[PDB]
Amino acid sequence: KEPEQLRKLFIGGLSFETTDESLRSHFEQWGTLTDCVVMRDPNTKRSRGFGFVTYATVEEVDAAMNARPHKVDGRVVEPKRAVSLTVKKIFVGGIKEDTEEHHLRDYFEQYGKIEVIEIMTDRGSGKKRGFAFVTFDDHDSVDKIVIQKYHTVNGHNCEVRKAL
Ligand SMILES: CN(C)C(=O)CNc1ccccc1
Repeated sequence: KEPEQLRKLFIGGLSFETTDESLRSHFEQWGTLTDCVVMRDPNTKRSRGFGFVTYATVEEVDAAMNARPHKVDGRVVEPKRAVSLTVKKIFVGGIKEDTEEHHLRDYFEQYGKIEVIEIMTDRGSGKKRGFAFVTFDDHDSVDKIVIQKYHTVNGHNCEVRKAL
């Protein structure tokens, strides 16, 4: 089984009327839920407006994220993968001088919709510096990318991190 932390979705912005049961009935549409909790005050039992769900597999997390926007009990909520900042841009290092835009696009477009690819060049000489930035239309692409142990693009093992 994949590590549980990689199977969780933190759901912010809940309606205070959402319950463990209604959150579960909603998110079970995209996979088997091994856990589903609405966070509540320990004294009043009033909802804290957020909670979490745990799927059986990472593929199911992907399916839930691909089904956004989620309207749960009448309110659009904000699911995010667990920490294991929320940004839309990555740094890609170690691509050397022969990696081109299409190598980066063909690979990273499978994580999400790309808005910008910036291959970095030397301000003085114009030579490629061996790193790039990729901006996506949404943060979940970045979140999937940075939890991978490895990234291989154009035969190179790359270092990938969130950018600003
Ligand atoms: C045969 N296997 C293991 C797969 O197809 C998994 N694929 C997968 C896709 C997205 C997220 C996590 C996993």
